[PDB]
Amino acid sequence: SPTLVHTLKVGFYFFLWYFFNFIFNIANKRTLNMWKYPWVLSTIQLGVGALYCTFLWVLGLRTKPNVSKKLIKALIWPSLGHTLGHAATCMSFSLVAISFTHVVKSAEPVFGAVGSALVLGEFFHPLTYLTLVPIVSGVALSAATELTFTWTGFITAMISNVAFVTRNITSKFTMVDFKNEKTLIAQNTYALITIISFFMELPFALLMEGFPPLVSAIAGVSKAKLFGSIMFCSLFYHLYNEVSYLCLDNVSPVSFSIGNTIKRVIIIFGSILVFRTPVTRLNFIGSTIAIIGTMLYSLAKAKLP
Amino acid sequence: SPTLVHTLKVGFYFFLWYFFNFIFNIANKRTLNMWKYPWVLSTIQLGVGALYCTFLWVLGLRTKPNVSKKLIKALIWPSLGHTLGHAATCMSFSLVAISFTHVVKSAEPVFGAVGSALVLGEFFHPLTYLTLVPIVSGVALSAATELTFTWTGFITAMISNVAFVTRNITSKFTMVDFKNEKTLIAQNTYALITIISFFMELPFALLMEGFPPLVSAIAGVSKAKLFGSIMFCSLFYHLYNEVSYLCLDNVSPVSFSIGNTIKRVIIIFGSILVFRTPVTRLNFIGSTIAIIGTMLYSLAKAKLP
Ligand SMILES: CCCCCCCC/C=C\CCCCCCCC(=O)OC[C@H](O)CO
Ligand SMILES: CCCCCCCC/C=C\CCCCCCCC(=O)OC[C@H](O)CO
Repeated sequence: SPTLVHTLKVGFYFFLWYFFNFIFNIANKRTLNMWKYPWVLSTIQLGVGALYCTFLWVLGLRTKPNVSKKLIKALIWPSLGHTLGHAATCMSFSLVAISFTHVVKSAEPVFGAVGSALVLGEFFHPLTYLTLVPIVSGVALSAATELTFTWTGFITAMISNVAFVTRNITSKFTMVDFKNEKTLIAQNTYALITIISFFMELPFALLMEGFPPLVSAIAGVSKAKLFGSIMFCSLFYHLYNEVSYLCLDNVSPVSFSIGNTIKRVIIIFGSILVFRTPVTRLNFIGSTIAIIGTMLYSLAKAKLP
Repeated sequence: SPTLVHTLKVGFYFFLWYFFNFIFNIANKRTLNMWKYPWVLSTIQLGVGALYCTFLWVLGLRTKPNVSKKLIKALIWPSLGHTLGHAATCMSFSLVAISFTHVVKSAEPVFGAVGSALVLGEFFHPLTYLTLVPIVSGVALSAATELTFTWTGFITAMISNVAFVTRNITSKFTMVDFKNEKTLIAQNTYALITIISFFMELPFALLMEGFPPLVSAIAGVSKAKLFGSIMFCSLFYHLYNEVSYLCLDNVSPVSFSIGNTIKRVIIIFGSILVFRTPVTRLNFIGSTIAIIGTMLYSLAKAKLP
């Protein structure tokens, strides 16, 4: 029984991750619909999370990390990957239906397995190449039938697969190396990442968008409602990422990506219902085949030498 | 020397393979321009090779093979792969510029390594997945900028990668298992394949297209000139494939496919010049990156366990 309640405790982290992430995705897309500034919005989301984390430390509500030069050095690559994936995915969100962005990002486990096997010196059974056929075909069919398709929206989402996988792998290194450091709990690892990532993205966001005026592109929406929407999705952006690092603490980076693909089925189903996204038969079939393929790919990589 | 004279003789076979195949590709596309019946034309090409081989046997110009029940059984899957790839590529030739057909088929060595590793039980180094990025990106960019792109022309060419790789691997097994059968020289192996393949394709060609009228769609071409064009490309279709089986007899199925990609660079350059194919900057760049990635894939696969 205790082993089962532990898995139920870990599974509950996954639920919270999915639950916060769905609330975030809906509110984030609604923010972008009336305030199309992906660079500044994504930077604000990191800043809100950075501020939230410092207050927890200041108030003594969260253990303060034993910060060292060795730890900051070991978090640069996790923060580089987080910043790039965050800015790329927000750009994708701003250009296409977010259901499509998540279809592209559903192939994350393949990038995760390749990067992890590269680092671990593992080899791939040839049958994993066979499972690439439905993955590549499914994404290609999904993109070719996606009504909101743009090349930049597709490529930024694909780039985020690479950035987040490096983040997850390098973050997993650090969490294992500092496993004895009782103060570096999972939330503190992500807390330091969102602080570093904020200053990493801030100069770029100011360069390409400056200071956008707080004006809704949807007529009739007050500035108070727009500001509230920015803060709301910024809060849940941080909460889902923070809880996800508890999940990352408990699984391998590849299992974390498999957990992300399961998350994305939920986000895709939820977002197309909330936004009444038009979906043709071929688009349904392409996206479903792509996601079946990445699961079969993970199944093949796991069950073969 | 004795190994060197052999590699020079083999190198001369590769030259005839490339030379005959270029003459074939030009004439074949000119015939399809006048007479757009890929099923019947591809079936005729197998039959002319069948007839050419039987005349060599009847006139005592080539040793007759001792055909046995076991040999025929061993040549069914080679003939299935040959028939399918032949009909698929000819269909592709008739729908798009043949330079684009060969760009898609330039990824053949990837299909070759996978199928070869599937049978041999080898595993793939993680770096080979990284080389897939320029391959997928280059083929996608090429397809997205190809003036003559059709989905059918792209898919039939991609399917031919699977069929021909199946043909090469199963043919290589047959040639190895029957190496001690002195009458089964490389040309006799392909001769039997083109006979079986002809009768495999013949019923489908009649069902698909019936008996096409021998009338040129291009003005000023008599029936005799159209007939002569059909025989001409049929002769060099057989000559390039027959000489290619001497190459296959002396190299691995993967090395054969790598030799095919080198051939396709020559065919692409020559066909765009002969046909004055419009090629934009992005299209040349995509096609070059796709073929560069295939050679990098082959390098990573060969240079890493
Ligand atoms: C293992 C990881 C797999 C992930 C890799 C998946 C493979 C994606 C390949 C090609 C998609 C890009 C081609 C896009 C398909 C056609 C869509 C399109 O370009 O449509 C025209 C557009 O509407 C006009 O702007
Ligand atoms: C080993 C790897 C083998 C190579 C794997 C290659 C994967 C390429 C993926 C998709 C190509 C097709 C998608 C791009 C098609 C966009 C062009 C397009 O659809 O344009 C509309 C057309 O003009 C009107 O029919």
